[PDB]
Amino acid sequence: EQLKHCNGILKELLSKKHAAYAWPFYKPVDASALGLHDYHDIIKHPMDLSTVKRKMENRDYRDAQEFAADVRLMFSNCYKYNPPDHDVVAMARKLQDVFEFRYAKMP
Ligand SMILES: CC(=O)N1c2ccc(-c3ccco3)cc2[C@H](NC(=O)OC(C)C)C[C@@H]1C
Repeated sequence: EQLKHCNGILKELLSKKHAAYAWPFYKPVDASALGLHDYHDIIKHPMDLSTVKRKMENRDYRDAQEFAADVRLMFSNCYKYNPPDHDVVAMARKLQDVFEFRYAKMP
C-alpha cells in the first residue's frame, strides 16, 4: 500500500532527471577502487540505491518506514564519511531533498 508508493520514489531517485547528482549512489561504494582504505571502519552499514532496489524486489521491507531508514542510511553514511565541503556531499543533499519531498507527500 505505502510500500507500493515507495517503489515510485525509488524509481524517481534512479530516473534520468536526477542522474547528474544521483549517479554516485547507484552502486555500492567500492573502497579499494576509490582508494578509501578506512571506509569500512567508519561506515559499518553500507547502503546504495541498487541494494535498496534489490531489497524492495525481494520484499525485505515490511513498511515505508524501513524503506526510508535505508535511504537515509545511504545519505548519512555519505555525510559521515566525507568532509562537508566535498562535492559528493552537495550531491547527496540535492538527492535527499527529492527523497524527503516525495516521502513527505506520500498518501
Ligand atoms: C557516495 C560516496 O560517499 N562516495 C562515492 C561513491 C561513488 C563514487 C564513484 C566514482 C566513480 C563511481 O563511483 C565516488 C564517491 C566519492 N568520491 C568522489 O570523488 O565523488 C565524486 C562524485 C565527487 C567518495 C564517497 C565514498
